[PDB]
Amino acid sequence: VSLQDFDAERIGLFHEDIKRKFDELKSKNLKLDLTRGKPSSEQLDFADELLALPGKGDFKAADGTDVRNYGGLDGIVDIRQIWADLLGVPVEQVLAGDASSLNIMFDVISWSYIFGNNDSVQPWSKEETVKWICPVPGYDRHFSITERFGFEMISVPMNEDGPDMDAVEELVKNPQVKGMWVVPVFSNPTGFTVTEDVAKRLSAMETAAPDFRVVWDNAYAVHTLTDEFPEVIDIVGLGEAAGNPNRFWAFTSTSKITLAGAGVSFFLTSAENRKWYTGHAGIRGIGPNKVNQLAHARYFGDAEGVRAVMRKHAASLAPKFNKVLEILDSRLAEYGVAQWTVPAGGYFISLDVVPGTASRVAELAKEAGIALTGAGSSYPLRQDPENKNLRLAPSLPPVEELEVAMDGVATCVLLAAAEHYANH
Amino acid sequence: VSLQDFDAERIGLFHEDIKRKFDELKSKNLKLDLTRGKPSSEQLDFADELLALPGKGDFKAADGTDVRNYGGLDGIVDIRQIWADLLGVPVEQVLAGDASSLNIMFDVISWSYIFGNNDSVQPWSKEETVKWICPVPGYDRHFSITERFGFEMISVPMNEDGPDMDAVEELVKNPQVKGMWVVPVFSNPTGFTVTEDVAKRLSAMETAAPDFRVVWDNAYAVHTLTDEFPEVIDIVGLGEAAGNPNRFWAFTSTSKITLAGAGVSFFLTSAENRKWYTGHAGIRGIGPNKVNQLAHARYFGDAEGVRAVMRKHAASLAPKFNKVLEILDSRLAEYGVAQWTVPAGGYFISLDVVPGTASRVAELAKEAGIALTGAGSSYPLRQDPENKNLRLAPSLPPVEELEVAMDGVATCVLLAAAEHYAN
Ligand SMILES: Cc1ncc(COP(=O)(O)O)c(CN[C@@H](CCC(=O)O)C(=O)O)c1O
Ligand SMILES: Cc1ncc(COP(=O)(O)O)c(CN)c1O
Ligand SMILES: O=C(O)CCC(=O)C(=O)O
Repeated sequence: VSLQDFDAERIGLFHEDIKRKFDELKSKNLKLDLTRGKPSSEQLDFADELLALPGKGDFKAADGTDVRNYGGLDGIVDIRQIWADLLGVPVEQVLAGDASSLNIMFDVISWSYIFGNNDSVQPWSKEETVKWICPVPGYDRHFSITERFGFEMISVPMNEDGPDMDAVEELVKNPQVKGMWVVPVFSNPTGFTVTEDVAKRLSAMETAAPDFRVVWDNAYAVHTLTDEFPEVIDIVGLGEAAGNPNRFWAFTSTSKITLAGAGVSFFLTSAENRKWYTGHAGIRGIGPNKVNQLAHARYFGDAEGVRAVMRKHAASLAPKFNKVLEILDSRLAEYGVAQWTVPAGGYFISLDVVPGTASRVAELAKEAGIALTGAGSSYPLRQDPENKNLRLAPSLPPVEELEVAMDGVATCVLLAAAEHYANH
Repeated sequence: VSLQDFDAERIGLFHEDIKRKFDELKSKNLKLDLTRGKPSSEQLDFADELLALPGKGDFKAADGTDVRNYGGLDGIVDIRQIWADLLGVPVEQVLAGDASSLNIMFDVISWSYIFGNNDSVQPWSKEETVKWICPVPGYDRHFSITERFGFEMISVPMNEDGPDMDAVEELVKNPQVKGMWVVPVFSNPTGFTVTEDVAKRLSAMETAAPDFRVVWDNAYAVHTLTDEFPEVIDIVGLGEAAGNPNRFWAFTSTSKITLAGAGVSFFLTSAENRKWYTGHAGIRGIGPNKVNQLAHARYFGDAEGVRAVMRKHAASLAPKFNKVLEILDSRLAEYGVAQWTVPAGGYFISLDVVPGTASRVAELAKEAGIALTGAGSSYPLRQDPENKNLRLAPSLPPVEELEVAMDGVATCVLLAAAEHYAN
């Protein structure tokens, strides 16, 4: 019997039962935080050597470029080739920038707004209405960019195999629709991964805008919790094979590989998109930081060296995800109140509670000293129309803290659920 | 006697002889380049240690920030404080970014275009026309930004004490005029420096646009050729004192101090302007590279450490400028065909040849295997109305290459001048 099927008296009694547990939780005086989607100090210690790279006297890229001096908008060959080898794409596809792929995403959108992109009839700023497809739950920092530009964000469901392509294929037939966000591997926060079939559909679909763009933000391209590395779909190639070569603006970075905020970002896109991008980037400045790129190339040495680092991250993160999953199972399984993802990579667990109660869960957790990301944080304009979803970030705290925190979260889920069904 | 005073016969003899020298110059099959203000490899060697910084286990800013992890839009206190001490301004003024100050200049203009700035009634995108004041000769990369945005660029002279303030103060009465570029110390390329009097005028002037900005791009703030450091006007403080606190967007960087393209940039501006900037920069991302900032703070230690580095730069650069000047003096002075700047600092010499002949000089030089910046490159849209100015960049080549290259340039100046007078 799930809580929702409890009779009026049994849910009342269940409410009194669980409230006693919530009282016990508050008497612990906790100060715990499950909101930080960032690496732990242990993980950051793995790249300690990179703080001393590339090192005295070592300042030449593989083509002879003196990385210490001005020039070159594309990034250095050394790091571009490593990433090409890692991702299994031609090196010509890869541009290496500064430490933020979000910076590049914002820029390409900004420039499409000001100038148009290379396929634009006119700049997006001339449009009365720009719409933008948002698979949900999704990444708040993506949705913030499109909200700051005033684009009308239209949500679609992020499914186990990727965005709902029936919904996307329909929405792109509207010429107001200029692009979409996706995190295609271990998606933030669902953990879901775009299948080959879904990528093919994104690559082959017809769009009403001539200048429509998919942001394929492959932020977790190698970020497994297991021994297996996920498939890297060559999405730019698929777009090329389908006759839509310019469709995909693809990104990734080293921010959760080396140093979070001081890594290297990558922008993978078609020949014509790269010329457009570097033509605008060359007015914005002289080019990206080559020294940090050489440092990175030296640290990894080759693509296998990147995978070796990713196995260390996996070994550090796995027990944290396992604790969270173990607690959710032991406390909530019998009650039918919640569903949670079981991800095999990435940085998050996505928790759906009773619809109408997510904001109350986070409020109760706060009263109990446990910080949860707010209700709607994974939705455009922070509006989850079912008030059900919560994002859990296991990476930073030690396992002992995750145990305590999640035990409390689970009590909060139950109490909120008991309040909700008792109020019917 | 100047070349213009030679009679037909004498200028014909001079022309044949300089033409022969030019032919002899081309026969050398040179491949030399005076176009880019890049530090030499000798200069870059000075920061060899920075390639190993901040070093293993050293990753906390002075306020405890772990520089290896996300967050913080302002840059770390360690580097901000050193720059504040260096420039003699309150640390609160200083924001520290990534490796390019141009990126930030681009960004603040693009955001003013898109969103408006904090003093704007509406985005500049909604204006029929945006005008922008450009002191000349000036910096090509500044002008390129405002060209790319469609802004109509209005030239004013860059004089020895700064921009022509009689002209600026008149132009700013037009509300279409939204801002201005300046390089205020050892200016690119004139070497000229804004005086306190001119700075005060810029701070007090009345503008018709409510959201007018001066870009005060102090790229050469400490970049002495003589070991005497120039005055650092606290320009943000002067705008605040005049009652126009938001007027100045000030910049500098370490690109010609440490590593060119892998240094640290700074943005100095008012409290309201910083809040506006970081508001937008926080949507563009999570914030700048804190590790490189700590590396820089470790490398310099303090303001005196920055000044020690600058003295090393001066020792490397000054004989290159001196050689250029010696060649200009010995080849050109007697002929009255050219004028050039004699800078106390910065990265360039500004050369004015016979009006109507600069593009010819650059074409002759290119035929001879010597790359010069094109005619008009220090002017908006590359339009020098007198076709007289050329910029020379002594920093990159060794003195031996400078000597060969500049002897060649002088022969080009003289041939172009001889052709002009003979026609
Ligand atoms: C006035 C000025 N401001 C900024 C810069 C560069 O600032 P950064 O963006 O912080 O590095 C400069 C320098 N210009 C040189 C660069 C050489 C190159 O080949 O790229 C030039 O173009 O010659 C100046 O002058
Ligand atoms: C999907 C996604 N994309 C981009 C980023 C940030 O990338 P960067 O640090 O290179 O800006 C993050 C950080 N969590 C993320 O989850
Ligand atoms: O920790 C931060 O400042 C934001 C990090 C973030 O967006 C993420 O890693 O998902």
